[PDB]
Amino acid sequence: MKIKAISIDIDGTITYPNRMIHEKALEAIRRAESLGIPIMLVTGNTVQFAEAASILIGTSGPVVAEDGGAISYKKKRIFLASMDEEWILWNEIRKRFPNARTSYTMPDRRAGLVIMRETINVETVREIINELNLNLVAVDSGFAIHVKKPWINKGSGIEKASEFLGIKPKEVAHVGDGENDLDAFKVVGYKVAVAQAPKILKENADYVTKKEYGEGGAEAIYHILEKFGYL
Amino acid sequence: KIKAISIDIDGTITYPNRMIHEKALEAIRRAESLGIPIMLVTGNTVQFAEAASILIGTSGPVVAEDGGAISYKKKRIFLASMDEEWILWNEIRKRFPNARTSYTMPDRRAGLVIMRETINVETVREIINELNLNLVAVDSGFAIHVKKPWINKGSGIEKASEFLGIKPKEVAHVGDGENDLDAFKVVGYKVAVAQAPKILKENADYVTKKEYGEGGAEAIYHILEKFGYL
Repeated sequence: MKIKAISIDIDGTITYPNRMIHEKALEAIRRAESLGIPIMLVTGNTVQFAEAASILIGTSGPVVAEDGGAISYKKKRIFLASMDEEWILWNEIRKRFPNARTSYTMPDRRAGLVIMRETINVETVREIINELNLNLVAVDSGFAIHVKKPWINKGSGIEKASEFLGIKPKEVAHVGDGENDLDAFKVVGYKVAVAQAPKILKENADYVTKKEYGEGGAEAIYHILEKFGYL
Repeated sequence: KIKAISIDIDGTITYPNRMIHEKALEAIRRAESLGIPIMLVTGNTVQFAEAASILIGTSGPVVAEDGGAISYKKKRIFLASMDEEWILWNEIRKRFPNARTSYTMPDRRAGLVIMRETINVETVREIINELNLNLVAVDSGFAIHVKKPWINKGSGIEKASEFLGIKPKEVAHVGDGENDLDAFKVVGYKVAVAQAPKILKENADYVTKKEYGEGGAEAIYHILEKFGYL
């Protein structure tokens, strides 16, 4: 089919390594929007962070946050999961690993427990999940540990976001930089990975940009616009 | 001498449509590179302010909920809680079924934000007085904020200064509205962007030639220059 929207990660994709917005990605996004191609920001950060990013950058597509657990579009928030077993898990960690900590953003989240990977390894988290017998998965992005329901991921988030836009998920082109972007790659029509992305993501991408980080995100957007006749 | 710069987000470092202005972005990053922390100030949520700090690249504390929330180094401090605000809202919904609150209310803890598109600020004040609640209602032009009378940008900036380890009088503030007078009062240097109301300009040390984001950039460079950082 045809590509009608571009989904793209925030951190490591439209930013500098320190997470601040990269001017080249900012401009590429604004040009894409002006060409009638909505940009859907995707992130493991909170839905509030994602909304702020959309407002400041100027994106018009729904935002997919909490790694696909939360979606916001036109000021309407929709959460694809709620928390319960995550509290059972954390309480056990609290009692057994007094140095373990969760993200300061937990008050804002509703579809995933975020743990500071520097305070406890994901292996230990998974062991407890198995012990208490919980229907949860723990994923280490290398930056933080996300504990969530098995069905929650960037792919399912993008599929739902696509509904709000009125398009098919296969009409979306995704730009990512990490391993969990494989989930998004699975549901979309075109797949792009920025230069510093893991081998596993690159192998599954239709195109790997020459540049990494923000410049890569900009390159990815231009590649998509050009390949699908928008520019 | 000025050691930090506090600056509003909307109307000061953005375009009228709320998008970040590249010139203000460059100026903020230059100030930071030169060793001058930027403290973002806003009536928006603390989460929005934190996001703005990360995306823009500021290192100073952020002052949100119009002074009711401060965040620094991943530590959030709320200077108020809501109680009477909900009593007020309950009465408002009974009398005016079309009045609505901001979708961001679940994120806030120090101020009720009412959609100005749905009810007049004058009406809100009338109800506050009738119920004899200890609250004030301010119209930012974007939304109506109902908060405790002692919560404001100035008191927020003073607290933020404490966390930064500096004195409020070592801060230079850049504002665009009436509510920035509270900030002007506590800081050491005052700047107003071109579209600011007469009341703010008359009390500013410098009024920029440009409006909005371009004005914010001009303000930052004027400050950096005046205090010998350029």
